[PDB]
Amino acid sequence: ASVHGTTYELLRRQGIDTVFGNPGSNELPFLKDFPEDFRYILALQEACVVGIADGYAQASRKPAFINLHSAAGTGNAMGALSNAWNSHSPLIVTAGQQTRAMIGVEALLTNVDAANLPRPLVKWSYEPASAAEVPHAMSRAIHMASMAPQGPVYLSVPYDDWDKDADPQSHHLFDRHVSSSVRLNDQDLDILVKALNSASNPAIVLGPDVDAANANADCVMLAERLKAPVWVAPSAPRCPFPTRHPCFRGLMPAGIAAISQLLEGHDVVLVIGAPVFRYHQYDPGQYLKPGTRLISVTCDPLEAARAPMGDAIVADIGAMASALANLVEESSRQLPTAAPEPAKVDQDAGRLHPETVFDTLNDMAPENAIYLNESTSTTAQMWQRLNMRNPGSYYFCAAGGEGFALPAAIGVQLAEPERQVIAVIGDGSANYSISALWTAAQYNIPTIFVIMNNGTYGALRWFAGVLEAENVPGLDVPGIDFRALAKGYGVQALKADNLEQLKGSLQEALSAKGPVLIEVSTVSP
Amino acid sequence: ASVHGTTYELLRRQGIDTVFGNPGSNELPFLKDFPEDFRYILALQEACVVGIADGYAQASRKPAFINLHSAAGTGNAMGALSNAWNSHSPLIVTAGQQTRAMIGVEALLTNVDAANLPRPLVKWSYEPASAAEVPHAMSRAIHMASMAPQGPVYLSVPYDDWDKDADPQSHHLFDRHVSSSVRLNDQDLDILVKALNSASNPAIVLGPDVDAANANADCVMLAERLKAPVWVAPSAPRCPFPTRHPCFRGLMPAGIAAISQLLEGHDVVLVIGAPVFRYHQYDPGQYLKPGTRLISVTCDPLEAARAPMGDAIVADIGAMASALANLVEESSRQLPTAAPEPAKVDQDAGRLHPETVFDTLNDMAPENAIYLNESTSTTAQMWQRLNMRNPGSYYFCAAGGEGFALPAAIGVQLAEPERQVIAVIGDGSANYSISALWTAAQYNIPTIFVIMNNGTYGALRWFAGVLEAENVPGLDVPGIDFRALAKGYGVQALKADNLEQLKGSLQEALSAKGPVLIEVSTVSP
Amino acid sequence: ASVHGTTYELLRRQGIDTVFGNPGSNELPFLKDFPEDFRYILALQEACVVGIADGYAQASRKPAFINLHSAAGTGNAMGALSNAWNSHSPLIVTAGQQTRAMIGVEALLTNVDAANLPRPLVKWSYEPASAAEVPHAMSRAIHMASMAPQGPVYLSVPYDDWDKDADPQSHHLFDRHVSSSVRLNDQDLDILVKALNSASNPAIVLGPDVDAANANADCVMLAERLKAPVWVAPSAPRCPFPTRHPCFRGLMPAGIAAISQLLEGHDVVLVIGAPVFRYHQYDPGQYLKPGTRLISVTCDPLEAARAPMGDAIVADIGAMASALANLVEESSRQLPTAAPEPAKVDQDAGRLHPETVFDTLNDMAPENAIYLNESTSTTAQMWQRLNMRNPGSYYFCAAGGEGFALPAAIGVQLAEPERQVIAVIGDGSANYSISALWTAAQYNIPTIFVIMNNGTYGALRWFAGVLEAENVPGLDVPGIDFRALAKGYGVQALKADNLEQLKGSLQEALSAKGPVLIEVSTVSP
Ligand SMILES: Cc1ncc(Cn2c(C)c(CCOP(=O)(O)OP(=O)(O)O)sc2=O)c(N)n1
Ligand SMILES: Cc1ncc(Cn2c(C)c(CCOP(=O)(O)OP(=O)(O)O)sc2=O)c(N)n1
Ligand SMILES: Cc1ncc(Cn2c(C)c(CCOP(=O)(O)OP(=O)(O)O)sc2=O)c(N)n1
Ligand SMILES: [Ca+2]
Ligand SMILES: [Ca+2]
Ligand SMILES: [Ca+2]
Ligand SMILES: [Ca+2]
Ligand SMILES: [Ca+2]
Ligand SMILES: [Ca+2]
Ligand code: NA
Ligand code: NA
Repeated sequence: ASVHGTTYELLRRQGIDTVFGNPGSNELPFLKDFPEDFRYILALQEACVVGIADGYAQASRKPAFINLHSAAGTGNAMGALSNAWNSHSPLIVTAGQQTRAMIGVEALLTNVDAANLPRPLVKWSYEPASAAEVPHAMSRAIHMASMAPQGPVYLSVPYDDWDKDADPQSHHLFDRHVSSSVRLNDQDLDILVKALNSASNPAIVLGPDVDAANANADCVMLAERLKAPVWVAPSAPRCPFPTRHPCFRGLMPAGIAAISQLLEGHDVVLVIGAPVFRYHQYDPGQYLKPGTRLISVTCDPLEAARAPMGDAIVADIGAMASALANLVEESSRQLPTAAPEPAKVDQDAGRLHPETVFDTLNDMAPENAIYLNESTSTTAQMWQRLNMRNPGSYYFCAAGGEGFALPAAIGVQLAEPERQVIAVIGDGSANYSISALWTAAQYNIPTIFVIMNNGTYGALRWFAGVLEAENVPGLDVPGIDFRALAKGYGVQALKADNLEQLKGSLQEALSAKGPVLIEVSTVSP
Repeated sequence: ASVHGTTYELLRRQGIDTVFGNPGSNELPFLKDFPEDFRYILALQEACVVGIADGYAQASRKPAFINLHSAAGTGNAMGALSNAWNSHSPLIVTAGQQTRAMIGVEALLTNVDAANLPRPLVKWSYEPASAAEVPHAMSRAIHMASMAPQGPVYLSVPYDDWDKDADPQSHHLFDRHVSSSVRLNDQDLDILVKALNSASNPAIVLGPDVDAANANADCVMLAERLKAPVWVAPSAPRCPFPTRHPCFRGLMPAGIAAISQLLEGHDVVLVIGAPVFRYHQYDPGQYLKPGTRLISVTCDPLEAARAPMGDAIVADIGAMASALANLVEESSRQLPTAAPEPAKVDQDAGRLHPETVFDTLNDMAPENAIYLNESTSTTAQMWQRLNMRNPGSYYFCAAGGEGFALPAAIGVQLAEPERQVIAVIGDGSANYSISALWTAAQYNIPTIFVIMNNGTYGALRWFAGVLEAENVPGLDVPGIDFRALAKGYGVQALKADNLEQLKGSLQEALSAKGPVLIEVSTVSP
Repeated sequence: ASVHGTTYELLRRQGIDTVFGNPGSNELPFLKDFPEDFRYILALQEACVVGIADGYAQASRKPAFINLHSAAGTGNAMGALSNAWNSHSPLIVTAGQQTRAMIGVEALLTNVDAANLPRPLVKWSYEPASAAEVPHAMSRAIHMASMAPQGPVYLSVPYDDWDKDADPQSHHLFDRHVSSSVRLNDQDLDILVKALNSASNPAIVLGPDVDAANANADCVMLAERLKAPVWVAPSAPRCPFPTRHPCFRGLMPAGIAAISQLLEGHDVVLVIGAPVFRYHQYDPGQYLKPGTRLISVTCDPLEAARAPMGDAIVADIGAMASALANLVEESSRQLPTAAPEPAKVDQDAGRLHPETVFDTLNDMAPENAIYLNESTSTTAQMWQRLNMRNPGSYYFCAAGGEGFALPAAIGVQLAEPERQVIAVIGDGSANYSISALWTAAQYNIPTIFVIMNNGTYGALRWFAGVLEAENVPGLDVPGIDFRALAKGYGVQALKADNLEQLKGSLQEALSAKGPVLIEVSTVSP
């Protein structure tokens, strides 16, 4: 068998059937004779390729396979890799290298010192020492991406390797099963459960690895048994809990002092599937107030090591959430009372307040919609106003890197063809990965893109306020016609300058058979 | 003085007055109180920021200063850095980091292991150990980018550093002058000159560092004195010689055997300012034929080390070209005869042959036009058909990385306001950095963008032919309306479906007062 | 509190009370005011410092703390770090850096790009961005070294940081408990147990992480219940099983074909706590024969990923071994029969055969002796001839790096003051870390060093035979007087030129109150 045949067999035997790519000449010997059971999803720029693959992997809860061109293609994707690293996204990033005979002379398209290029944003990065090693290196890449804590990995392959003979012993790779589905030993798990059972006023904080593990329902059972309020850890990349469940208390503020004040009076705080904590603004004070102790369950040793307070347990989130939910006692405390609905903000017949947009989306969207957020100044209102009952209903760029939501929304929609995806993206953020729209048009992936157009980088005006920073250039982005950009890439486009038009546009978009972009005129901050 | 005040003083004293950027919150404390003598050039995505800065630096022949946001912003720019590394572009890339007090907890927007992120595509990469060190680190960055061999450098700065007190000894940084303008010692230079004077049939090969050094005129004098044919080294990022001078012989084929056959019968081949050689296709054979010896002058030790043949001298290209041109004897051989004009290809009243496009551009463009090429399947025809008399008249992505020409053409036009810039870009390549168009509209930078629309990744069809690779996915890019994309970003747009319309569109574009995009319907390969 | 006071408090609260070091000026501000409850163990060269700390950590089963001088001190230790990486040794390596104010100018003793220096041989490598971050960075280092898979970590600290004020919130670091004591979820553990219970002819292979976890007794119970033969995985750094238990089958040959032939006919092979596999010689063939399937339990994702065959489970070895031993059925198969004793090799009254040395050590040493091996050509005979009943009885350089056993034997003896340590070291290997002898003399650590003196690098003669490599320089090491070297460093020394003298020397050494070196004249290969 050839290295080409052996590698595609390994991929299919490991459950991979889709290649997200932007091709180049170092990759043509891999992509030739493309197998009939695989599909190739083309995107026009590599940040878009990786963003699409990332949304697909996060929604599918399985690894996604990417093929990029050498150093330039890899490099164009590295902002997308920064988000994937923070979201623990299982991405297998492959890039083609020059033929082995010209690597030394650094022919055009040689990826020099290739394995160092995507570091430090990958769990594993490698170029094989021979063609016959390629399938074994691909096997390492698959398992490295997929083991807890999941994350992106990188493999560089010289183009001449594909046609070489494979090692006949490579067949032992095909059906390897690797598990990291582990939980704390019985004795120490019993100690933890007793501490939870004994707590007088517990609180629960959930992060994105809960939603990645589909541990959401087990966390609902846990919160109901402990009769405990539940918050989502700050800077949330996913939604790990039903947002109208009576225990839900919302998104935590991303500040040290704000979090310790919120948790004051809670004697035990159990954090599951989150870093402790992804603070953002610098809000110095106590990490925890006297009387509060913290216990973190994380799938990532790096998170356990860097927490500034608390105990930690490094284990699989799915296995731990299931075990805790089934072992804790039902507390005799009263179940927390649901938060009140948000107030309606006053809205005239002009430009839309973001609150009006989210209320209207909540009114009109299906109950199993999936939302993506890259509307950076409106995140708090979004979390208050969208009822997200189901797992996999929310994505936000995990490293704060713009250019995620537009392509990721296409990958999520590909992963979840029966759930309507609605990406809410600011006019600034929309530009970073604008060409991803073409992939939605070409493959008819029916994502709805809602562009919140207020003419400015609004969140940067906010942070400038926090810092008291004046005379800052580069904050305004006037003069972008998003309906023309959508037309440019073949996507149907609508404009909403007021509430009547927003409702009409959403009705049309929800009825459409393909992707739709709605440009919404929102109020300037 | 503050670190902020001291750093801007260092920048202005070192000749820097422009910041190319896309802002974020870690950068607001740097950008606040922006000095009135500086300008800020915003672009909407970081590949575009860096591409604009790169064209500006290459055309200006001086360092350009960039400010990006943390890891995601840096990462979005790394494909652009791969081109800048190959073109020896003096780019000072700065990125904002989290405040020092939250780096350890890895708050959102922390750039983890920052200096490793852009490696291996930078000459120097650093994060200072204290705020007071920031001006000295910026001084290192400026000089590292600017010394031969020039190249990109990276500096990560925690946002809290800017408001701290500077070291009063930082003033010694302001006026430092660092020179690498060096040439081979007299005795060995005399040996070289004698070898050139004695050669019976010399040839000259020039690369991009000739144009970077503005050594073009000295190379013309050298070729005239030696009565030697002149070729441009393969995969050329710049044009180092007048293309209708009688000695000019064109762009070398990027293959080992093709180059040794071309040079057969030349006893001494002098390569100046090029890697030896930037081959592309694998065309195995002799590096040089018997009877040919090679001497390379390069500004880059890495190039001298990796050449597979020949002697090398590591020195400044400007200083060496001037010394050789002034020291060699005038040979009594006859001056080479100019190459014949290219033939006119048959053109009907339908879609345009690329040859027709280049002939028409050559007919209509000013004699001091500047061209950029990202029309990958038409490069040979472009080099045959455009008369480029002057230095700084041609740019092509030095690492082969798509997404360079569109933004770089805006930076070149900013650097050269009195020379009309004409970027010739394929329909595939146009998407990688499409949002750069907005910067041309906003700042009214009057670049002309000629989109060669043939619906496919044509060069990848070509390389597939070379490899004999069939059943390759992802090679077609139908369904892009470039006039709508231009409208989206505020740029006037024209379409040319035939020759009459191409001439009319070019006449309108050349008369316009702002940037213009022309979508040209070209023949499918 | 100062950073100095806070850091020592963190160390003592995390169970660290010993610093293994070789001092320098960047470290004096850390070592000053050394706390009265800590001890400092000086060694004269850094390979020795790290080797001593490594033996101490491996025998104690807890992290060891090291302090080295800048880049040169770190660099002198990097061969020792290569062994520590392979043995999963929990080592916290700290190195002093220049004061922050002169790092930029690269004053003498600046460790440039410090975190990159020990890569790729560390799990985590870091230099803090401010003095107040130092305790939190030390906390990260402690937990990173200690979490599964354990391994070395590196922290570089500018010398001026120690006297700065600590963050008052650093107290939350002191009592953090971090656990990785996890095992496979119940459902999948039940599937594994059923596969073991159903196997017709199981085999067990154990590696060093069994001994690190003190899982040895649980593995004995497991082997007795399954009535299965037990081998030690190749290139063994530790002994995970009693070597005269009836199930024991010895050290596996370090070859692909040799291992698959050994395992032929075993239907399920369970590997616990080993890479699959640490082959050495290239012995190509089948990874496993038809009819054999493999299941690996490893604490290290990198091991699970790179195995060329089998299923894998990534979990704590102690937790998994205990669970399996307690859950499997008692098989009705007959218990394996013990291997026969080794034969006595013919020995005349001259130089000693290594077999005679090991037989005599086995006869005379206490039953709870601990052996270290760096006698590279005699490893197979050592494993056949020493009855090692107890855990923690054997250490061998895990990366094959010479210079481990001599210093590690001193650290093991410090960790286990009531178990006599006997290091068996070749005359070649003894030189790499010879100065470690001084630490044994100074602190009166009563290790016995047995130098096998045959005048040559015997194993390299063996491998030369395998390769059929002739005319190789540098294989002989004549002219070393090991009694004089021992005298040089203050250690009592004896010579044994024949068996009578070997017995007399061992009797004297075993009766001594301090360290003793015995130079044994062994037969030339
Ligand atoms: C790759 C990249 N570049 C720049 C930024 C900085 N950035 C930027 C540019 C923001 C403004 C986004 O504007 P928007 O129009 O999408 O939304 P708002 O107006 O609601 O802020 S928020 C933010 O952190 C970033 N996070 N990522
Ligand atoms: C960042 C990046 N991604 C992908 C490629 C691969 N690539 C691609 C995608 C080419 C096709 C360009 O198509 P075009 O329309 O711009 O021009 P032609 O039709 O004349 O080839 S040529 C080439 O090397 C690349 N060089 N750089
Ligand atoms: C740091 C280092 N350098 C060199 C070697 C190579 N090496 C060497 C030099 C060996 C010979 C050891 O000789 P010895 O006297 O200790 O024992 P034998 O005579 O029994 O081989 S075995 C081996 O792998 C090594 N493993 N580690
Ligand atoms: Ca099919
Ligand atoms: Ca906005
Ligand atoms: Ca001004
Ligand atoms: Ca094209
Ligand atoms: Ca004491
Ligand atoms: Ca020896
Ligand atoms: Na990198
Ligand atoms: Na290193």
